[PDB]
Amino acid sequence: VNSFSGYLKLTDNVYIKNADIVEEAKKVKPTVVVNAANVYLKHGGGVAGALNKATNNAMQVESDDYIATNGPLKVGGSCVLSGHNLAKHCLHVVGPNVNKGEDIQLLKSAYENFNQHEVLLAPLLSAGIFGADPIHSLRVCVDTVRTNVYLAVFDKNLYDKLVSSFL
Ligand SMILES: CO[C@@H]1CN(c2ncnc3[nH]c4cc(F)ccc4c23)C[C@@H](CO)O1
Repeated sequence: VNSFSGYLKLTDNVYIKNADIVEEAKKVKPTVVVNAANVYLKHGGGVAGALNKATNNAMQVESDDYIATNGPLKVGGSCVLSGHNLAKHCLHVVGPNVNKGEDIQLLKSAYENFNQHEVLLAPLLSAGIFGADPIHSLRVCVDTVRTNVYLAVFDKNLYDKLVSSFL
């Protein structure tokens, strides 16, 4: 048993809810929250900028030190940093940016990072401002992640569409 509430069970291990990941994280304080990041860990907008704003920019300060030491992430890669006031840990995961010409087949690689964590709160990767279709993103997730993933979908129209079109 875990503390995630009102989630709609989609498969053995994938759950979905119409919720803002920032508000979900603040309420649940999960072991792992996933950030949909970029290779530079530049959290200006979207999930990244919203989580970072919720940390009062502490996520960005920590991220800048990480990059100065280690250099950029790979598209499809990840790093574990602090969850600040939102979670124990933040798993920063880079899905492909299809508006940058980045291989959509790297989205599966992005979601493989989730398998290193038994339970995660996560958004849909590569959709929204990375240009890919949310319906496709949810499909890749279900077919790749084997650990227990709680998906917070911010847009109600999309959530209703993701559920209604789920095979
Ligand atoms: C489909 O992928 C992304 C997922 N994203 C979110 N998902 C879950 N919770 C979210 N809270 C937010 C607060 C914000 F200010 C901005 C975005 C979100 C958000 C919505 C959109 C962002 O571009 O697309």
